[PDB]
Amino acid sequence: HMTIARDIVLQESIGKGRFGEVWRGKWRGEEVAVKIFSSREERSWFREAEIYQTVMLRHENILGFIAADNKDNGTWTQLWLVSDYHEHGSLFDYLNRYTVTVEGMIKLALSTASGLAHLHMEIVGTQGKPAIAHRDLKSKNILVKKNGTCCIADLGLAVRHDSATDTIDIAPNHRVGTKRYMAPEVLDDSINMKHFESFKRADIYAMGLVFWEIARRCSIGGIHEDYQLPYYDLVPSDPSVEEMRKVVCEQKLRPNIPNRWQSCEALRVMAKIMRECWYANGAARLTALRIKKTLSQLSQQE
Repeated sequence: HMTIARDIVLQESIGKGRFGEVWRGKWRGEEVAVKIFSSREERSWFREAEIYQTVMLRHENILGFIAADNKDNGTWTQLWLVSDYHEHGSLFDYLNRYTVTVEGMIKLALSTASGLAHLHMEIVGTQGKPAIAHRDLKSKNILVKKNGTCCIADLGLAVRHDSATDTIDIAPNHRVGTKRYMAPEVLDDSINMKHFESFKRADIYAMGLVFWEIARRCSIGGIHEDYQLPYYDLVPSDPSVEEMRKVVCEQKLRPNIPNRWQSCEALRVMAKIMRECWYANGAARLTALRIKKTLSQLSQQE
């Protein structure tokens, strides 16, 4: 009765992650997303399977994991990660295609903050959930569901915390994620990687960048900005750590907050959240839980 690779038929190439190619597959007539790794990418596949199997991880704003499996075609073995399929694809894809209403924007931002607060939060008890930091949050790693809410995906680079010792389950390497979204402390290598809270704080900075991407697409009276990645105005399309560091750490620039975002309460609340995610010092940033509380209060109002 469980979903297994032998019962899935691949239908369409739908992209790729850091490692592994993504396909839309069919399981008993239902669409599922399948990420395929080769035998030499076993460590990447195993780590992502391990994060997704974390006790008590499931949440409406975390990509639904189905299975980790192997499939031998008779010549070579493929290593599979099967998850829920979301037709809209990433938040990046969605924001390029559409503009959103004030309601649409709040739904996207609130669901992203809710997923991150869940990832970040330790759940104590017999079926306890460790606190987890993503390390590669970006609009391309967040998917949009049919109901217009987000779920966080691409958890392969995540780190898990053991609170009783204050130790991380792996020996993290420096600058693993997407250069454009790296926090200032990551870009200049000053981050204390023995401190789990430092990873949560770096995720918040990246979530602020994602909120900026969403707000640009919030159309009020037919007025909105065109889709852009953060720092589109300051760095090349595939920026180096050095190009990012010069902008983010040395010149201390952040994405521009348009004047038209001061003319709407929801856009003023979003812009204030962004500023409060973007401090150079991670200890000064808002927590995911505080952002969730703020956006929950704003959705209740709107």
